[PDB]
Amino acid sequence: CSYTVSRPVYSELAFQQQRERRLPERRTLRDSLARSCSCSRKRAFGVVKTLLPILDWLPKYRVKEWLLSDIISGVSTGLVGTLQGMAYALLAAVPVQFGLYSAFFPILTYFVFGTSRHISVGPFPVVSLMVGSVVLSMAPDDHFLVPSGNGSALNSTTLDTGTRDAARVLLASTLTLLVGIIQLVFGGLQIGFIVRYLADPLVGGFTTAAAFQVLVSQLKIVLNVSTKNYNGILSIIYTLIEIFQNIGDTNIADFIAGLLTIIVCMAVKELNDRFKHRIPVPIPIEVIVTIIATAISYGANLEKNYNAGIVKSIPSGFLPPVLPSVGLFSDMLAASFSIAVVAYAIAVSVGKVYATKHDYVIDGNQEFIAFGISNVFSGFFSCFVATTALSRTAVQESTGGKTQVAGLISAVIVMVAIVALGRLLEPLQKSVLAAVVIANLKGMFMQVCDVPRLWKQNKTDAVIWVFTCIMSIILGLDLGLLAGLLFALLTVVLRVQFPSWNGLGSVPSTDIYKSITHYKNLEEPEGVKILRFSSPIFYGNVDGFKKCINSTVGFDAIRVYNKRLKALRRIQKLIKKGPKVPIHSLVLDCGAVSFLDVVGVRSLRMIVKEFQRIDVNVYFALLQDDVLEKMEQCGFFDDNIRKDRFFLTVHDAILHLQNQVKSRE
Amino acid sequence: CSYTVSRPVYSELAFQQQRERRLPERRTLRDSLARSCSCSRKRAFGVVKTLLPILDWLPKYRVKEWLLSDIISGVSTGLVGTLQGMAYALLAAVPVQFGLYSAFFPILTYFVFGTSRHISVGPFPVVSLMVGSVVLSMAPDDHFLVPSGNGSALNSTTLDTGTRDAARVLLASTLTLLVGIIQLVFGGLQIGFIVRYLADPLVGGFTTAAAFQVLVSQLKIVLNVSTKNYNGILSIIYTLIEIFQNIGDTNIADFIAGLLTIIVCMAVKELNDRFKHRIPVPIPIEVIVTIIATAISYGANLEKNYNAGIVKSIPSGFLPPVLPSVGLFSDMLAASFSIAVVAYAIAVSVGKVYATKHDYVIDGNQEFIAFGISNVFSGFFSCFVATTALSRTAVQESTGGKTQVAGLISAVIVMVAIVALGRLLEPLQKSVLAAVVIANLKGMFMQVCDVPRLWKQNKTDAVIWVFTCIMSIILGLDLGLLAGLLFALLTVVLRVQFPSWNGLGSVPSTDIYKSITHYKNLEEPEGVKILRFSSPIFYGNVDGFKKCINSTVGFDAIRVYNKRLKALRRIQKLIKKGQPKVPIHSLVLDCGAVSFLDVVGVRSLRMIVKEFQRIDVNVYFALLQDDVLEKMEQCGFFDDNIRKDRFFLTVHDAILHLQNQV
Repeated sequence: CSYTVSRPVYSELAFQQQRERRLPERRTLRDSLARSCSCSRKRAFGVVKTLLPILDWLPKYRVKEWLLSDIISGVSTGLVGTLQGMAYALLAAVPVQFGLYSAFFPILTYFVFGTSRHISVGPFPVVSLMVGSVVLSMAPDDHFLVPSGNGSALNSTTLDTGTRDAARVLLASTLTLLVGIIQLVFGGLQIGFIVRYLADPLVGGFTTAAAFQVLVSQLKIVLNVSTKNYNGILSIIYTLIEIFQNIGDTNIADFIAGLLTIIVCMAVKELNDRFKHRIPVPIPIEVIVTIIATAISYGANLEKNYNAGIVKSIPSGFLPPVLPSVGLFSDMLAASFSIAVVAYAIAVSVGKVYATKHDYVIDGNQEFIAFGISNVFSGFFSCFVATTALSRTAVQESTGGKTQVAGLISAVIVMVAIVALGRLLEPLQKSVLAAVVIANLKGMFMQVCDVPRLWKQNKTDAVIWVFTCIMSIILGLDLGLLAGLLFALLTVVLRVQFPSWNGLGSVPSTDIYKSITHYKNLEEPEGVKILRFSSPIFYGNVDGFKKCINSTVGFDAIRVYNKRLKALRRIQKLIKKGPKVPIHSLVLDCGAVSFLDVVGVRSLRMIVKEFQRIDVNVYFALLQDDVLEKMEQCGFFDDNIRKDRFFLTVHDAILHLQNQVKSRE
Repeated sequence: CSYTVSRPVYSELAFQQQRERRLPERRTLRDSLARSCSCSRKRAFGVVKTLLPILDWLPKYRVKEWLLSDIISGVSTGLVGTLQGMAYALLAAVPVQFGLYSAFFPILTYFVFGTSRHISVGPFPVVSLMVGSVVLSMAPDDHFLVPSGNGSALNSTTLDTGTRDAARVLLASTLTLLVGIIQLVFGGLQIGFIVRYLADPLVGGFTTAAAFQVLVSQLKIVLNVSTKNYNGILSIIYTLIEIFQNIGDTNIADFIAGLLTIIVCMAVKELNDRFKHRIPVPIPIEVIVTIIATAISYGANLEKNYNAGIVKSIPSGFLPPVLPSVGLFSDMLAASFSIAVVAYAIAVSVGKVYATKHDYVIDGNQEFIAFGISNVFSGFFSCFVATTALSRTAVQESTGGKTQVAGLISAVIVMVAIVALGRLLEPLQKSVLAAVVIANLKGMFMQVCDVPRLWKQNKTDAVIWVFTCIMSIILGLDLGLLAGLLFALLTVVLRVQFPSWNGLGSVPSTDIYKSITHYKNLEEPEGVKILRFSSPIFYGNVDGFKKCINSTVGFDAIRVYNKRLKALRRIQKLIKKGQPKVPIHSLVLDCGAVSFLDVVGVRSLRMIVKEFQRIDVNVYFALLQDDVLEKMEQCGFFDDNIRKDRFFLTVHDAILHLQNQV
């Protein structure tokens, strides 16, 4: 239809006179905290069901086919998880048994406190890399070597194989306990807005840099070289240079086997991902490649005849729980916070993906509490921080998963592979386990293809991705996240400090105002210059507003007044002996403002007063109600600056100006 | 007065089909790189005029209240400048001989280059310890340590003199020159937007603990409490408790001397403010309490008969310029960057605290090159850094003062005090001049009265003011402004992340849409609701924008879809076996106050439209003027079905569209 209205010009005061405002509710802090404290059984049952979601999906089971679905998904997920754990155990500088330990206890702890259905809690390459890095920084290799072995010239300060692994495991357990404590603190205090700052490009660049560092570390492990655990600034570049300079001390057989298994696994994964319509169940290439590697490595003495690198350090048993060594929290609090926040970000991402894929809800604070409790329980049993891997979660989702019971069954596989099974994997080469990690890096390596897409989009979003990826390589990986979040906040501040001001004008015989820099056939009021200023004025962008006003009016309220004062004294001396031509009004269309930052309202009142001396009226067009209520308390409506200066709509100001010009020449 | 705005409802595609756009100018730098100043002499004369801020106020001052006012004010800050030069020089582990030069030469080059009044360039308390820190690190205390002097048992390892202090001044001279050239090279690329981040409560909360820092630094000299040097964290607390712990060895004669002078100097100060209409010219009590103190000290010998503490070490005569060591600039370069940044912060912070009481707003780019060449001019003469003390700028502004010429005449007082008035201020008790800074310090101590004022105006800046005040006490003045600057920017990103979202509603028989939580007797369209976020949808408020919708519509778009298919699968199996939705039709997001969008926002906003589309509830939008509209279509917001027809120019056009549709 059509749009036509008829109403008087209610600028600021003609609207608030016949409009009874809504009185705010009484605070009553005592009764507020008293009423908020729930005591009925309904709220108690609700918070119990929320805190322990296990009692929710259990009574409504569909055992009939869910039993078989969960048992097959559980055996598949258990195989995949024990393989990923025995692969990532090298990234934590701990023996291979602790990876399987951390692949068993966190699942049992999440089964009774989790709220998702497809999230496979377990090891993660990025988290394991960060744990290994902080362990090497806190416990280097050259800090445990013992002189023994009757050396030739000096004391035989060989490796400390033995008690060194116990110290590393205790350090990892303390780190996991601190991470769990930090996560529980973030969850219980309802502080969950801190993880909102991890933007999608930021986390993408961080995952890309972490995958690059994981590739570097796995190539170091495959080549079987001896580095000096370079950590700190340019650690990845320095260790890559050291690898390139230490090529001579490699293993040709291990390198050939690693390249072969890498090619095979990549080809099989690509074939399964591309031709999915012909094979419904993904072929567990990891399982078969591990089986064939253990079979080939057992036939011949690859440890003696080829000098390969195997584990051969599997005790095949459990251990009583050990209390963590408290006292190292002050020097690892930042690392624990970084690990916790990156793990929570990755977990929330995976959960949202697999939830919008299956159309169910996942709570954030509940997942935070669940991961915190899981890490706390793992810290008491010599385990590292657990997360959800994209590759491990994809297998459980492809095999068919409904509830966390498949995860409970997934622990049974690791369970039987810890107590009795496991010693058969003795001659397995470490390069084989170090290869599947590289093969799983294809997902995060293809994330670089977004920069050509993001560059065509908003350019500031692409700068954050490149900055996060590059900075997380120079000053390590842990400090790179802190340098990325601050950079993202600074980029946000830059977008609100430099707004997009225009020359808003009116279309002929209309009421809507559009910009003049993007249109040609627009009419402007005679003398009146309209200006719109988004990105509300604060202490940092007030000079920007001054410059924008000076540019849109053509002159300066200071220089014109100084010239007027200089010409005024010339008149008083001549009688004793014997610029602002086109500008008529200035309508500020501050309709996109949210806050005011009274430090800036001072300069706004200063501008209004300065333009009054040069007889140039400066009005307002579309100020919000809350903004005006805030400016009223900030001391802006004095005896001269009344409410008639403000307006409700942009057209009302122009209409009032036209009426005043017609009625007063 | 009524007005006829009869016009059919216009959407985006219905408004761009009859109008025309404008070709945006790319403005490539391959041919437009010489458009700033090629041959026009007007632009050349402009940059020279701004480069020399001497042709602006000097040919413009009025001599009515200029001659007598600035002279009596110059000697006031000139006397204080002499004490700071004689005090801060000892703390820098260098001989106390060049303190007077740092207040004479840098003022001359700043008198012509630099437009910032009420500032006395010279040494600063917290910057003198930083110089003494880097000197003792890269230079041992004993250079040669000649073991001679026929000691008790072994050779008397006497500390070498003459050559030791000469190298210390040479090292300090190279440091000031290295900071100067670094201070000047920053002005090349014109980084002057950093001063815009220093808010009035930021500099107000900063120049209130520094007034407390300069209070405790002047309290240990007025009480003669030998305390150790402390810097970094808890510097003010450790020095405060040391005075109270070492209060025993306090000069009783010097205590009653300073206590009697601090009262009489502040009493006459407020008396001049009360009788300012009677006596036109303010009485310079600073020069009065100075000459009477030398009389009671020289006529009674307060040093050798009362042990009160005097200067008694005033040098005489200038020194020729000495060339620095270029081969040592590489070592000080790693440490001068930290000192150069904190110097410029304190230098401009004392200019903004006085910019609120007088309309003298300055620019950071001009002050960066002004103080830059001043420290360069400070070089080659073995001077100190060209900072500005907080005590000298207070005694000049509170006790009169019109322009920067008060610093020029102050150097003249220092000029005659070194060549002809050296023996004059010899018995100065170092108390009447170390406590006179406390009298003029009330101008900054009374600045804490804005806490109840700012709290009633806006809660955010009130927290910023008290935060920077308490943080500068613990983390010191060095990291205090740095931590407060990040906290000030944090309040900007928080206010833009959690806006004041409210549901809007029209007024009867009109098209004005205002908030319903602040007004009454409003009405809402049956089945159509209005939501105004009034904030940009960036990566931080992505879920906050979702929580704003589900809390306003009553339901949650996520839980109504899974329960819909749950009931759908429930009734489906019953057919083979045998047999809370709000009536709101659509919602119009009044997201007109958005200023920018990101890739996370355009993706999340697309998911919201697709989410409500599956629930048979449409979602419409509001005015996206120039940027937030073109950015969405560039990020791939319209793929197959979502079109620009769902948008609207005005909020009322959205209501009229849903009205005639049903």
